[PDB]
Amino acid sequence: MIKQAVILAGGLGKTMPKGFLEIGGTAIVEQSVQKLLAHGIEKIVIGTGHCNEYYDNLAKKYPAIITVKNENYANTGSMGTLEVCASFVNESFLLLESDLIYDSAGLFSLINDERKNLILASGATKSGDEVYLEADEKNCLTGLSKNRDALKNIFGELVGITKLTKSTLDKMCAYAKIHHSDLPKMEYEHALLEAAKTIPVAIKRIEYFVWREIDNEDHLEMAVKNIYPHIVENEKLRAVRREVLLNPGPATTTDSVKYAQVSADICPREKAFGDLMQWLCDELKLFALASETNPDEYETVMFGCSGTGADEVMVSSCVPDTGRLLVIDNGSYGARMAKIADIYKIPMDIFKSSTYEPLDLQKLEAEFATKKYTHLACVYHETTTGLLNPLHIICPMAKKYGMVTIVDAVSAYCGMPMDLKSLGIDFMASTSNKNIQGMAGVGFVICNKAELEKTKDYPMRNYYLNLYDQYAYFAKTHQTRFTPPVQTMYALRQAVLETKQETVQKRYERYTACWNILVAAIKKLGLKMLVKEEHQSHFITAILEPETPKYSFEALHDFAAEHSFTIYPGKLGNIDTFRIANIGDIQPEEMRRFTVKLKEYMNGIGVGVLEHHHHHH
Amino acid sequence: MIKQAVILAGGLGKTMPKGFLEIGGTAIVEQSVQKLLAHGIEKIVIGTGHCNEYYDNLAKKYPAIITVKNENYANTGSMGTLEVCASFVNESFLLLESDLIYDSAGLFSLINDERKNLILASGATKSGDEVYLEADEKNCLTGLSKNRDALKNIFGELVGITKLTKSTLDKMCAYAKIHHSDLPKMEYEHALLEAAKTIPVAIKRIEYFVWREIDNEDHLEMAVKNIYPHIVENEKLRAVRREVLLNPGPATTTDSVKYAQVSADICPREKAFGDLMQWLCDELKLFALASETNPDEYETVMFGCSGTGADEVMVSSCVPDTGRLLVIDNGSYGARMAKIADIYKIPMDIFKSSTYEPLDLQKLEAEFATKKYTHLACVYHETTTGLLNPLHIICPMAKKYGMVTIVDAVSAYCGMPMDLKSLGIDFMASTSNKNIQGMAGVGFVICNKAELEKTKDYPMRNYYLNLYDQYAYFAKTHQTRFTPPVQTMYALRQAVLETKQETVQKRYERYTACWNILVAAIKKLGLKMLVKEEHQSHFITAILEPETPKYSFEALHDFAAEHSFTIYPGKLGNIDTFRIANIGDIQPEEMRRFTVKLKEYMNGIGVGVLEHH
Ligand SMILES: [Mg+2]
Ligand SMILES: [Mg+2]
Ligand code: NI
Repeated sequence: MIKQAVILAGGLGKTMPKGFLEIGGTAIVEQSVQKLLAHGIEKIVIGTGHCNEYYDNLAKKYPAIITVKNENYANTGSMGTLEVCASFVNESFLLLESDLIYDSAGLFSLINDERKNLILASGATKSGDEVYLEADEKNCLTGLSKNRDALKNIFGELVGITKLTKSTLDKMCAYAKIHHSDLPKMEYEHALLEAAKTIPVAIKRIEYFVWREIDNEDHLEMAVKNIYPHIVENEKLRAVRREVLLNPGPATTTDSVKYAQVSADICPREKAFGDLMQWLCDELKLFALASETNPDEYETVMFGCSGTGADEVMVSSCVPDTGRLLVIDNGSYGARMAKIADIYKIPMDIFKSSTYEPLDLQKLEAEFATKKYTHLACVYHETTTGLLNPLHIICPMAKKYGMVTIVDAVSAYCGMPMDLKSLGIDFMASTSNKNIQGMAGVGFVICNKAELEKTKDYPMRNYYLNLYDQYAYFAKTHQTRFTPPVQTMYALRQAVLETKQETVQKRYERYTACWNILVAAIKKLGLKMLVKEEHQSHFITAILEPETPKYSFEALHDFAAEHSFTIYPGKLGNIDTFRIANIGDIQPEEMRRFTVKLKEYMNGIGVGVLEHHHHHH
Repeated sequence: MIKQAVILAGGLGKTMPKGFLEIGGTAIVEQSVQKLLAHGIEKIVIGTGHCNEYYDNLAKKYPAIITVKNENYANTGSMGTLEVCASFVNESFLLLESDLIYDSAGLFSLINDERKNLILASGATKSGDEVYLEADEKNCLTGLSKNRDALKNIFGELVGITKLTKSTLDKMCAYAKIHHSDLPKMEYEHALLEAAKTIPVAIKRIEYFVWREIDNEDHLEMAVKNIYPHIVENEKLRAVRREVLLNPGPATTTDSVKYAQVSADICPREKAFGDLMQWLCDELKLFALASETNPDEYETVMFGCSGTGADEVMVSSCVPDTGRLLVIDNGSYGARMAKIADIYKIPMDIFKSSTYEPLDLQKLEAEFATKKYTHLACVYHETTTGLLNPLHIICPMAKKYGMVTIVDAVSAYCGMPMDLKSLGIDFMASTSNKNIQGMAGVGFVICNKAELEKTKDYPMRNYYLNLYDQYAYFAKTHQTRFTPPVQTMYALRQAVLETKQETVQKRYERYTACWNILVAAIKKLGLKMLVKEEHQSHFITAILEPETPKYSFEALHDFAAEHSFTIYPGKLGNIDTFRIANIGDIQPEEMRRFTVKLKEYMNGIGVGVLEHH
């Protein structure tokens, strides 16, 4: 696993950086950034020079980009840009030139090779400036030249994508500093060749690797006609069938998240995996904390689990027999929390309320005021109807009466901004397969650390789902208690990375745009929403089923499915409904195509239309 | 998801079918079979003709193969072989010719394309006799010829791998029947073109797809010299770094199981996924039942869970307050079952015994005879030391005294033949990341159905891990209570398929061969095994650490990891040990390489003979 990458973009061409020449509508260096992020890169250091503003503006779209300018770019070569970048590199890394177009498989190849220092090379490209590599019995670099008559053998041609350790970069930089006066325009290939004399730098030769440098006009124009369609074909060969899921459970994911599950087998006890788990714990909690909130006041505890499993974790680990829990039940998640508390014989009372209209906050405060209750359990967003409870009022108020707050945010977390501190939330549960847009398998609880340890002496009500034992064992040892869903957690790492890329606020805006399109269509058709828009989460909408016998949920479902849309049925006993969610990787235009299909069906069964009769004496 | 495939192998070229020409050491049809299985194919129908005995022998190595002979293969074309096969095809399927070598990505492409009828085509191959396809603006098939003069356009060249619906095959066979007399040597390409006039058959053109048919003498060696290395390069571009894990946890898996996680997003409530889960239950229970025992007497209940989760499911769902549970504890799994029973306040007693020596079966029988206990909970294989408890004696004996049997087989199931009926096991737990060689995430309990049903009215001790609620909800509705680990379960399906390919008996023999290599090396090194060989499972071995201060677990571990081997520490406080497992996709040659590395380290610290002056 490579976490960091360096893009060299100091040198000159146009009135443009060559990385910003556009193919298929997007600048080529931006496509390089996208492929790198797709393979799990966390930090991309771009060494800029001529026309730096372009890269500085591109960095505003990708938080992973750090632009570092080589101010002496006109008097130096690529190694100067590299040394300028090198202070920002902490680990093994990928080194790329900005003018490349390449099959992303190369990345996958370089990352999946054991050899720590590894140059990517191709077969005969019969291009213009070829960089030829000379290799030994162990396919390690022995020579490098742009003239074939200078090398004892020719193993391949330099692509411009190389995997290097921080130590190799240190040697390259030391050799560069020693020669700043004699060789001020040294290329990085030279420094790597010299470093290869004391450090084995292997070459991985992909004979038919598809790639091209876009520096000139010849390669620029031959790439659009021959090389780039080849790259697009190769990359789409790995594309997965896109199903647009309109259910609030596992939704549509990006293919990069899908492939994050594909990784080397690892023993979960190893320090690398414990590091992955610590990283996940640290990163997941920040999606539920404002920047102003100290992340150290909170912890994350993960389980191989569904979201309801994390709810059971909270309910069965946070309420001692000494206390009494008040459970708010205005939906199926709250009812499930009540049932869990009941099964465990937890001292509890239930506050039942409507599934599609807001809670009576004054009756809620009246019940808070009795001071009977030590703990409050409630739900932020009930997917049964899409009602959004005002926990920013409910939970601080419960805090005012001395209660500990336990919250289901399984279908709210990462879909909307949250700050547990100002929200007055001590324990918050969520899962990996909802608005974080990962794969199902990991449930987790973000805890106020003080409230979490006050749990330390509670008698255990269970084993696998006990919050404090799970947290403490990984605090003592760098390991989890039992085997975690390793591949699910790799996928979750990439989902977290892409959440940091998209931002929670802009993810909310995307969900809301899809919701707006759907609601506009619902209004245009005369269909009725159960929850008024003021109180709706923009994540799922419950729609009243038409009373006509011509309507069938199965018919609408199969019709939508024939066009790659998966709609969700209703769950209420009181009211016949169907549900449309818009989370996951759904795009607004996909919601409009579905909306066109929905209008087609509803008109076809007589909704929004006059019923014309054609009989006549 | 494509479950079926047809390979046409009727005509001749030598004294063997062309599919059995060998490149890279393996017959090309065997490579095709392996690539198909790797992509999740469950049934391969091979239409045979000349020298069918070769394919009949190949079917002995691959349970997925059904060989059906075109008895009139000398008087028919490829469509006759197809008609012979067509009665054995029930769903959408892949149609492949036997003399093909191809980039396996094509399979992945055809399976992941939404279009139901789909011809795979390549760019200009510049070979002999090429089949050119003429397509409309949709890229749908309108023409087919080996003369470019006859086609209004040239969209690509037919590869010989096609995805088809059962209805399209019905149309081709109907058109074939009426023309058995005039056109007895009809090719399948012709019947497909005829069906394509009334059914849209799309063409997917991978312009640079690497493939060749091995038909003449020219192409065979043009392929060994140029095409086949290209295919190998392309496929290794997708290869995952192979780490050989010697821990009993998640071990080394096949890349096919890894990539089975990559699938179209699906809502778990959809009927296709409920069918996948029903299939998983039905197939998973068979790995713990002999052929003679009725699978209807048993059920499988799955949870998003580790193995300890399944243990907790069993103990917290199978023992009522009215009864009394005896837990055998000769290892960490038994201690964990005891701890769970205690946390849930189960009326329970502990039978403690040595972690590395066999249970005293007579003292145990004496405790059974007390008639104090309604339930017995025990472990088949303790990875703490590799001790294998004689459950074939213990559990039938417990049944003889009227007890309900609860068994941890987390590290035994699918590593050795098991039959719950003759073993007297009522509830058996296991996981997805051990001997089945899948990915972690799914725990499951195989239950005697009658004993499972007497659980129906026990008060629930929990919710997520309650056995009967989980089972009943999926019995009633075709759905699970909560969101299951969908992708882990696709990986588990592929793992089940590969277990059916290998068979549990031969997997046991593979594990035991690795264990034999390791034990021979241990003996040659003078190291001591804590458990006697007759009570060892053969899946993991606990080895006493050398007394020399030159030894460090840290050093041995880093040295092994430096060569892609992951060794496991010991678990006892009483005796300092390290552990070597040999499960997962481990191959004997990899075990032999590890033994050489182990010898190197151990010699470097002095476990060789000492003779000097
Ligand atoms: Mg350049
Ligand atoms: Mg053929
Ligand atoms: Ni009328």
